[PDB]
Amino acid sequence: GGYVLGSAMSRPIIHFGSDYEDRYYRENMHRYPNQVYYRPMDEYSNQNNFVHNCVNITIKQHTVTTTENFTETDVKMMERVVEQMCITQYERESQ
Amino acid sequence: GGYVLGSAMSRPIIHFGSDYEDRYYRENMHRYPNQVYYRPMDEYSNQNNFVHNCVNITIKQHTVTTTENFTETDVKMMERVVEQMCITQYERESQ
Ligand SMILES: [Cl-]
Repeated sequence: GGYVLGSAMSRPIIHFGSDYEDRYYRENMHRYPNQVYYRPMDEYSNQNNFVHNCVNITIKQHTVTTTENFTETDVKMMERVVEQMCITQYERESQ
Repeated sequence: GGYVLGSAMSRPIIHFGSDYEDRYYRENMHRYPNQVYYRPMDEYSNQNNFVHNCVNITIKQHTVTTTENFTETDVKMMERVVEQMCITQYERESQ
């Protein structure tokens, strides 16, 4: 439960097999978050535990905070960029 | 940090390649703990995180609490039985 908001970060490029989605992500990635919520304490915790929690709390926060925006495509792309940033954030933490 | 002492449990049989250790464990397993410390909250946490923590806290507790007993052999056997019981304890928790 002891989580913080991490610093803004470069959005990673996510790849898709479908040409449409692959290009859609590139053209729309500015619409997604560029920071994530995690637990500093998820330290030396294993990566999967940290990322599991970071993804859950981060997506939850964006649901609430977002008081015609997103479609099914955007939701899943947002989830993937959030996961990658959580992994990056865990590397930041490791030592 | 929110950990509990779990209920006593049947000691699992641990196996060794060395005939001496394999039999030593069987003849001396009564000398080791038969319960472990864990975090109920390490729930739906992944198994490795739960067991990582359970093993660490459990062995730490036995160090303190133990105010000519154990040798190098006993220490490592104790660690292995503790790990197995932590895994059992995590299965108890899973749902
Ligand atoms: Cl893992």
